[PDB]
Amino acid sequence: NPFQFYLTRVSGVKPKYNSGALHIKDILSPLFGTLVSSAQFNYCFDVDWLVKQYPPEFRKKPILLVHGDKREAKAHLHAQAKPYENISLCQAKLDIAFGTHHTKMMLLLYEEGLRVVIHTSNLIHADWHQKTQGIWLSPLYPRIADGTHKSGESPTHFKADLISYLMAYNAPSLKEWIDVIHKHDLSETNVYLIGSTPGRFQGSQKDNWGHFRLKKLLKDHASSMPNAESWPVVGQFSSVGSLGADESKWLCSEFKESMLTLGKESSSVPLYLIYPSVENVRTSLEGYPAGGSLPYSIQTAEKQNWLHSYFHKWSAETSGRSNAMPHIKTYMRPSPDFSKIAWFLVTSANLSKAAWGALEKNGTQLMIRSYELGVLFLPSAFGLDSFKVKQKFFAGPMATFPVPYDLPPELYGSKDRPWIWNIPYVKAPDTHGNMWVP
Ligand SMILES: O=C(O)c1ccc([N+](=O)[O-])cc1C(=O)O
Repeated sequence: NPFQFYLTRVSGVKPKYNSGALHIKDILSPLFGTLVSSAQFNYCFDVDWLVKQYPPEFRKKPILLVHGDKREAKAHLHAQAKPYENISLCQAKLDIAFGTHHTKMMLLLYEEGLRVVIHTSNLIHADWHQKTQGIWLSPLYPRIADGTHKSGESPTHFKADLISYLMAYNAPSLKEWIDVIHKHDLSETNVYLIGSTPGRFQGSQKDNWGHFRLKKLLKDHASSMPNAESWPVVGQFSSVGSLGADESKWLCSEFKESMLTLGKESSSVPLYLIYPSVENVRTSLEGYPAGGSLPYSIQTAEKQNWLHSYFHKWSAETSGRSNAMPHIKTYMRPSPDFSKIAWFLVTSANLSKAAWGALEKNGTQLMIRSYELGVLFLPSAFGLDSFKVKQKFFAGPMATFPVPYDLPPELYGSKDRPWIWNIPYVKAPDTHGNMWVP
């Protein structure tokens, strides 16, 4: 396969559904490279657990933790890391209210080169145990010879775009990593970077981030087909923000509009949203505790009951993962019969204005609260018009894309409800025999 898109290992599925999955120990293994230094971008960290995931021989190599925590949370993280002398920390600035450092990324510097990992898991045991999570693995990027002058740039501009993302932090520890990236050849990269950084962007910067970045890429590097109006949009996520009092406020006016873009020319496109039902969570491998990682508060939900008619159940027979709750986030554009897709995105971004950006100032400014990162698979970047959808995620012509959940998505039944994490469920017990009492 040319895509290098993986799922994390799930404890409790049959071995056939973990063959070709990756655990964090696999990613950090010496087989992937001889580790010199690493940066771990994330939201939540268990530092004791994280160090144990590195190979023993690599556990004293420098690690930088890039986080967004403030005040007591920030103190707690420093306390976790203090026992480890080789760990430095970078507090990503969050100057807009209610922003989060949500990006999940590893920069792995080897003796042999550099690798970039953009994924969806927090660095805690439970996120890698029984959840559906996504991983993109860069190629091993070789160093550019000292004295040689070449861009090391890819047809997708990934090297410049990654550096731009890191420059947005304005952080001394990340300039080090920028200089490391400058020294390596990333020309083999066949994915496009889609990042979110906090700020208010107008003019030339509008297209740099969030859903305008996606729109810009789809305009420039995808083609519109006949009956494009019949190609649905699919969004799949583990958290929902406040989207407004009806669909015209954000969901179908700027989010959907960015996502239905194809080609340079100038809606009844179906929109499927996939988000675990209460029954999905109750009968999951983890039981109700899985809902601790599906943050949708009752306060927000009751303001937007209109949204839930878009919701479809989590189902992933194709990867044996129907009972492994999703913490991966994906967005894609399938054909009307779901046999092809025009593109696929894996990202940290949930269904949230904070993550994707919201237009301000009479449509001239895109305001983003958070750090997010994902990678976009476009057929043009692989010499293709479209991707065939892989029949079974773990089965076997290598140019079909491994969609990790079932298509078509199944609408909620009349008695289903979206998982809402801060109300009780005491009607029926979960797979461990427990109720949920927030
Ligand atoms: O696990 C995370 O990284 C995470 C952190 C915060 C929020 N949030 O803001 O509600 C959502 C998530 C999520 O990805 O589900």
